[PDB]
Amino acid sequence: HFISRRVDIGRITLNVREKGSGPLMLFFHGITSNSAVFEPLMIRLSDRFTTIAVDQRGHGLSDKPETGYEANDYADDIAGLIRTLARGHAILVGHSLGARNSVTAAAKYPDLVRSVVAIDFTPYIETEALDALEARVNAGSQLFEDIKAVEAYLAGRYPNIPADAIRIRAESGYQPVDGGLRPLASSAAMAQTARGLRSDLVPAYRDVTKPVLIVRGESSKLVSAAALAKTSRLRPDLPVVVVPGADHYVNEVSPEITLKAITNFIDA
Amino acid sequence: HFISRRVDIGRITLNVREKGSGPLMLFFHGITSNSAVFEPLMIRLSDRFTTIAVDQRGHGLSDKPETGYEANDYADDIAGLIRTLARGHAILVGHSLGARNSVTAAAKYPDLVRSVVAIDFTPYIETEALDALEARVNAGSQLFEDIKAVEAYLAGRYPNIPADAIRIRAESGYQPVDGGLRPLASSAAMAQTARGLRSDLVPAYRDVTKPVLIVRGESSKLVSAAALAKTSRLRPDLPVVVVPGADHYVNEVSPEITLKAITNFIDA
Ligand SMILES: [Cl-]
Ligand SMILES: [Cl-]
Repeated sequence: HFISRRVDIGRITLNVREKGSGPLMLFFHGITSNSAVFEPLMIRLSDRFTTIAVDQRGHGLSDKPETGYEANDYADDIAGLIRTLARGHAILVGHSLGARNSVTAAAKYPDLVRSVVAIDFTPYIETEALDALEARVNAGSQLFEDIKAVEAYLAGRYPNIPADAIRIRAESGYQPVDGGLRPLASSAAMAQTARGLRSDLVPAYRDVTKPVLIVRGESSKLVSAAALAKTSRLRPDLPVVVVPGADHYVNEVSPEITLKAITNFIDA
Repeated sequence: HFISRRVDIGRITLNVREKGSGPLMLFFHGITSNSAVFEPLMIRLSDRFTTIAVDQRGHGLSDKPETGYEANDYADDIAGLIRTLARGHAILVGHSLGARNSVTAAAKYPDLVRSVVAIDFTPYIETEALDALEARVNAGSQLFEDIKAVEAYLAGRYPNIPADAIRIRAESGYQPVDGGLRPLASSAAMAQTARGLRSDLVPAYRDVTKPVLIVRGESSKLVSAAALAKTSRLRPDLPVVVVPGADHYVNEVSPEITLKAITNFIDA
């Protein structure tokens, strides 16, 4: 149902998945992931919005520059893409890396973005949590024998993610290479992106003038309850949603509640 | 520049304050209060919304029937007001009694209401808290020498409410009588309304299908943090806003954060 195409936005070329019609709504995945993880959620909003998932730089079928993996880099990519699509301001739905990127974009390009749904990535994340993300970020950079081996690997790295979601990641983020399957994501891009995630995100949340819904997973190991509390104290006006039973991977682990939270937000 | 008028909705006649143009946005006050407390907030949304604050049954300059002060009665009034106004579904922004009435209405009349901003009134409010409220409301029915005495009394009863807001309550809630001033609100209505606020509100929050923004004051004595925590597990999808340095009287104590929270919600 979704058509894939690489879009030249000038500064770089990105791969995207499109479907539906109506106001623009862009989806941005987390580190090492890719645009496909959002198809289940998009089909649900396609009749009312033009849903487009974006493989961000260094990931999926998008360009993989030698460098430039900081917040600003990803943020400028978003502005470029919104301008290139020229379909009006966009609602940004981002998960982790995507969430950090969307809020940075919204704060720097007020006019290009209508609102943001920041799923599991706020300022104040503790060093230990980022140490963990950084240590296993390229644990996937290896040669898998077949798709079965990819799923085994994924199911083990993301124990709470549903088999269906595991299969989607397995089929979309790994391609047949000499001798087996390998990640589409560039290892150098990941390493640089991971340490870029340590930068101060306070200015971005403090200065964003557009609506931002903060979504946290109850048992998320990336965004702690203490981190969300400080964020809310920084911006008490930003609506908050805490998803029960969900860890860092909110949209994949709790698809229904995630959907309802988004529709409650944009339809109000 | 507000225009006040008594609107006959059939089942009863209510007084309302109107200003601005655009999508309909209705405001509902707390028990013993009246529509005037919202003027400062409405002034801020008049430019793009047709803002209308309502003196609910038994309050202000509205009809004060002898009986009928349960949630259903207050909720059916809201339905009639939206039908009589004939201007499309309305956004419901209610405080305490008003919030309780608004969610109730949303659950019962989904097509008449676009969304709801429920300020400080969730289910699970503990008994002792409802007892204290009831005690204060009934003790409010007394004679005051003059407006100065009224202002002193209200200030002592609501220590955190800013003087300008206290004055508004003093100038709008009373009537000249022999001996000085007395509340406009019907005492019988208040007693009955206070009692009705004890009814189970889980049903309404559980079945409401339209967007609802839950707003709590960090130090509210009516809506405890536990009550909010329980409300969020009942409906984890409903966005939440907790206002630091604000008690039960959120919109009057923290007007800026309140306005901002409202716009982040409806403009998403
Ligand atoms: Cl990430
Ligand atoms: Cl009340």
